[PDB]
Amino acid sequence: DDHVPVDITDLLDRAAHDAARIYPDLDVSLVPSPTCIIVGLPAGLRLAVDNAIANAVKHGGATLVQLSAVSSRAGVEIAIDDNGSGVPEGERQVVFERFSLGLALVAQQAQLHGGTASLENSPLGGARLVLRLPGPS
Amino acid sequence: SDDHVPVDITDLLDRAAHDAARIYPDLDVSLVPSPTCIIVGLPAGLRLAVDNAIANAVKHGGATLVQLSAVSSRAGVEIAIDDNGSGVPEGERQVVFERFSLGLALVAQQAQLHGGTASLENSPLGGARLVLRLPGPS
Amino acid sequence: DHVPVDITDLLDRAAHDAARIYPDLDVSLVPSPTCIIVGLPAGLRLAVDNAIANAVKHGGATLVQLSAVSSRAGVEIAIDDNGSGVPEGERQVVFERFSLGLALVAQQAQLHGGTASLENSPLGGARLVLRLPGPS
Repeated sequence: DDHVPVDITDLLDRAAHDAARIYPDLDVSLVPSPTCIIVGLPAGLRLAVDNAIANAVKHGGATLVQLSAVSSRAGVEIAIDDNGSGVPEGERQVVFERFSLGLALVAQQAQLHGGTASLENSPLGGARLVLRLPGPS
Repeated sequence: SDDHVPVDITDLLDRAAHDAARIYPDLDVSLVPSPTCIIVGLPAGLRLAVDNAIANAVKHGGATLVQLSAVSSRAGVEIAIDDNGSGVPEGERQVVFERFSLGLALVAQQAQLHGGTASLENSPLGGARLVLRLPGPS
Repeated sequence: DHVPVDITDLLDRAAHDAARIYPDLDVSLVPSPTCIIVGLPAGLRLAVDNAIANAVKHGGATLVQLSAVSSRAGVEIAIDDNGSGVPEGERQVVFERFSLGLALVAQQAQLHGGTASLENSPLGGARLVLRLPGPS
């Protein structure tokens, strides 16, 4: 493997910083989260987060995005929550089956890390994209 | 080597213990008072090595008490993770460092990437004493 | 086959590696956001190496700056130098020749559906702009 230790919490923090520079007047931040290290592909993980933000903004019309990481013995749950249009419950499988409104890059990267990607409704009003990745221990 | 950055090891261990306390509900985990030590390295990898040491102590050692410590010297830093678990038999030590999770191969790989060593001793607490010795930045 | 590439990290490693090959060269990545694209890591590093080689060996550059500017369209990678530059009437045909010769750069631009072009650099010599489309 080309897999290496990745501080997923820091990855999200930098992703929010950089996204804020690309999408003007987007409010995008990492919500307070404990540090979580996994072993993975940092370019691939970052890509999946970038794509999630880009779809939230460009296709969901989001103006607020929150990134979060919740950890456990099982691994990590990364979430990308937005206040955009969201995804109707019966359109999720089709959305993950499409490359960019398409989240197929996210699904691809989750699979490469032995985890899964799914969609839920956000408390922010739009989509909540959840990537669950296995922990290194 | 050009990926290496300053790491407050004592602060890293302090947050590793706090984050671990949240993951393992029963566990008593803390950093024993140690002087500030700065080295050069890879903070994700060093933190991983610690996480993996605590994970092994709890999941496979049945530890309910873990103590983290850092001792500085002219040679660099000695990080130890001590637990009150079942420990590691002397004859199983090298075999544990070759195995990925009881398996500490992640600790050994990170120790090596930093020009240092990971070794297993016996702890005063009853279980294992995992020692990483890492050369200083000068 | 194209794979996620942290272009910014690629540029940084290319600067570090060039710094040890060329005596009396100040070569660096200027502060730049992390940008991931999908691409051919070996070809993209080759393009950057070729740009640095041409600035130093043929332009006489003693200072080279690499940069990456991200946007929704993708990434604009620039290699600026303080050498003698590329004459204006040479700025398109130079991308057709191998090494003064930047055909390897043009080739990689095209494989990524991007473009490579040359402009005046603030540093005095050439500014080579490689634009690559984003993954999203």
